[PDB]
Amino acid sequence: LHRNSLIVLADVALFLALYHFLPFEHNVVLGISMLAFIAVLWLTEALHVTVTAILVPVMAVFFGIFETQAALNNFANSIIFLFLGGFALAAAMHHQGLDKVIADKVLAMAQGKMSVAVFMLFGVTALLSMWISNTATAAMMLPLVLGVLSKVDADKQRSTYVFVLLGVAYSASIGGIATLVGSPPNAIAAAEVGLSFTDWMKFGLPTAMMMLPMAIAILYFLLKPTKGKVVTLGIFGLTVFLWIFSSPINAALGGFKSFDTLVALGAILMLSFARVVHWKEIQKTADWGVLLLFGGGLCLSNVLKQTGTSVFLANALSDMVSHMGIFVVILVVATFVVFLTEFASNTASAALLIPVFATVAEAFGMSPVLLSVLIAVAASCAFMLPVATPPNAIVFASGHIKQSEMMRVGLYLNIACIGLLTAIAMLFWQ
Amino acid sequence: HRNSLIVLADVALFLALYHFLPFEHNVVLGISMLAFIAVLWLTEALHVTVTAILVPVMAVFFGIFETQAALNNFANSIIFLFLGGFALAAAMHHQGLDKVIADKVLAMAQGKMSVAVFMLFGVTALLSMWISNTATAAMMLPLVLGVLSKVDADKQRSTYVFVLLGVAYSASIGGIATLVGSPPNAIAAAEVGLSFTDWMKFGLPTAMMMLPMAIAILYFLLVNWDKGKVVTLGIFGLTVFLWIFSSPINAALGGFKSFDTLVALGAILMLSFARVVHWKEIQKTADWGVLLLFGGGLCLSNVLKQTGTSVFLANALSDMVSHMGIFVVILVVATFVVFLTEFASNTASAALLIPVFATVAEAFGMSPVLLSVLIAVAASCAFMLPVATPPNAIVFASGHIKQSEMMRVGLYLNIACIGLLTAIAMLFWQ
Ligand SMILES: CCCCCCCCCO[C@@H]1O[C@H](CO)[C@@H](O)[C@H](O)[C@H]1O
Ligand SMILES: CCCCCCCCCO[C@@H]1O[C@H](CO)[C@@H](O)[C@H](O)[C@H]1O
Ligand code: NA
Ligand code: NA
Repeated sequence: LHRNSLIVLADVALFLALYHFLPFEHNVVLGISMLAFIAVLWLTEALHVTVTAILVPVMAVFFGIFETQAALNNFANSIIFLFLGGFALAAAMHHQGLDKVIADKVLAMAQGKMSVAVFMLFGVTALLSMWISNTATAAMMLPLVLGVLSKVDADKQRSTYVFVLLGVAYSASIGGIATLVGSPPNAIAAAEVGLSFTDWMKFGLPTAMMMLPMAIAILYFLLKPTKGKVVTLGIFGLTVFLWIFSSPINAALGGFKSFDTLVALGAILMLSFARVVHWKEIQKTADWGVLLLFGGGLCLSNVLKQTGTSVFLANALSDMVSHMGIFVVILVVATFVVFLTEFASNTASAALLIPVFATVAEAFGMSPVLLSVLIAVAASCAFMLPVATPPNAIVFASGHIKQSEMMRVGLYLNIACIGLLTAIAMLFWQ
Repeated sequence: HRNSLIVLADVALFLALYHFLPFEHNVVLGISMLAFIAVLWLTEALHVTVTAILVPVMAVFFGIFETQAALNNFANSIIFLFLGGFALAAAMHHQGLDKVIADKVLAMAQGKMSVAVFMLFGVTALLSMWISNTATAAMMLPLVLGVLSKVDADKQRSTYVFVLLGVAYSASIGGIATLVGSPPNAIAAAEVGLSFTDWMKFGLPTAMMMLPMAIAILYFLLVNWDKGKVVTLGIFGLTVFLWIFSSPINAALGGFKSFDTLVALGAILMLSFARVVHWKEIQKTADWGVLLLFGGGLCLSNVLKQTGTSVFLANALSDMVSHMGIFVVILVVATFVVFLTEFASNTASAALLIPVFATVAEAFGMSPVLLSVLIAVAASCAFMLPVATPPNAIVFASGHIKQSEMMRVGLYLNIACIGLLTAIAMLFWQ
């Protein structure tokens, strides 16, 4: 506060302002004033991300857009649960100390000292993050990353943090795509368009395994150089096997309608029956307010719809768009890759935009998928400043940080991103 | 290997029932499931929350429901109202509104002891109606063991008699009386469609009789601040004003459909707008596994209704009860309040029994309410051995040698109530 406290107030004014004049049509007035109002709180963060989320539904309902239980049922949506057991799988894989060994194992696999070790770290960050979490994975990775440079002290110069520490934060964010879980933007794409685990994986996984080298290499030239729980490991693999091949498997049992969730809910089940994780540790590791957030953004979408806003937008958007894209259109949306670097919460960014862009592509009768993936894949591309995203913050503390060296470097990457994404987006468009 | 084996038995029992039960199919499933489930919730070999996730998963694999529609139960509007509760308390604790209400009421008795212990009971009950029990208990403990210091005596009771039981029990009696804390009361209102103000119509005057009674039978047998936490109290009061008056307010609006959920939800706003409590705190405070349990439990009441196991059981007991009750029923249903207690688990108990009793009572052409209320209130009547409830299990340090002492003192209490619930419940027959 009082900043945040007033901003809300400013935003209430903004709403009342739009709501009361903005003549248009009443139910579009609603959608817009609401759209804008929520557009603010989630950008910045004037309230907490999760609060505004819980704000969304009560604002439908009152205003009569929905009825309480229907507005609420948004939270029960299946991807949320897919995500929930994503968390569970991590939580277990942590508390049994599986990740600890992975790094200890792959790092030490580097044999001697430094040279290769650094890159090892990068991969293990990306691989590990694929599954666990960005910040979490970055945080955990950081202390091992300091250990690798000790006799590597180097008042001169860049290796200690610039590169390796900065590399890590970046790897942490890159393999954050590549899997529907996590980070949460992927989840929110998936919720919106109804992607399967492997559906999303088809896109991210490769985009990730290119953007990674591209990033580290860009990074390189602008700097440089100098135990019984296998059950967990196995339960992990089966759950992931079940996810990839979900299609034939589900096909082959009949049904099943959102298999990937049952596969996931199926993990927490086998994990807790196998006695390899306690629910306390699930409940802690689980970010309950992202799951809450998912539903917020789902409710938003249905608001944009019932209200008529999502169609109105596309109407007004029409003449303009028919002239430009899709190649200019996706260059341009992919240019909100620059936009997760300013106040982000890539989550809250994704939370805001995907509903808007997917549900307009719907009144144009194209697939909400392309934009919805891209927007989400772009939001994870946040580099160039702490913060967000937090892995940046994580690395920014301690040894020879930069603050303008992030700034420089993150610019050449963020661009080779906006380029690389536009590139791929175009290919899958064939 | 303990628990895991109990699980195997539970699976062995299921396969038995599934293959050998001689009725239709849907009933074979329904019964089969009501059994395996019940076995797992009573005991707890799975945890609980794990069990609750299981309800939906079976239900969709046996085709009873489709994935979402099953999952949609998790988002029922009462879970949110209970989340509401959790934040209201997340806040009043974070601020110290609990300690203050406690300290200032307690110390108010000036000269110590006699008035001061009874001071303690009223406070613990007040603090419970809103916050929690386990929470409210562990909080009262130190404050209790301090109040009794000057008498450290091996002579004798006055800790293990009036203090620690009178404390632990006051938590539980205050457990009732409001929809928020502990969960059974929610579970009931959840299934039979009760408002905050309805459930108090019963629960409150029930906990007011009951506290003195638990205190009487327990006798004859066995600095301060005030900071800006004042706003919290204002918010709290206001929330409780709308909750009480929800009825005439709502209709002076129209709708609104689950107004009390809105009211609760709005509380989460007012609180976090007033910069009085963070999400970090609401999240750490809330018991997500209960919220989760709430839903999966609901999924189960729905499994009964559908598979027609509800009328199976209803028709099954048709002769026994039609010539038996009602009186005998309620006396009997209540007297299963000796249940909890042994092997206990006050929540998980009510989580099995309400769906069951509620949905039969419907099958009989009877308002679900009265029974389901009774079952919850009863569910909180845990005295004699710990656990459950945990309040019991808390107060064991020091005069904890009580052991039998509880068992003894508690037996009268248990029965005392078997008469009391049966009285009120019959008078409520109007
Ligand atoms: C926490 C925020 C509380 C906001 C409550 C404001 C409610 C105002 C009602 O709007 C209504 O919308 C309808 C269309 O949907 C119109 O038909 C109707 O004429 C109009 O009255
Ligand atoms: C993680 C625990 C979940 C495991 C549950 C597996 C249940 C599969 C059985 O389905 C049932 O089989 C019958 C024939 O065999 C069919 O007639 C019927 O349609 C169908 O209801
Ligand atoms: Na991640
Ligand atoms: Na309580």
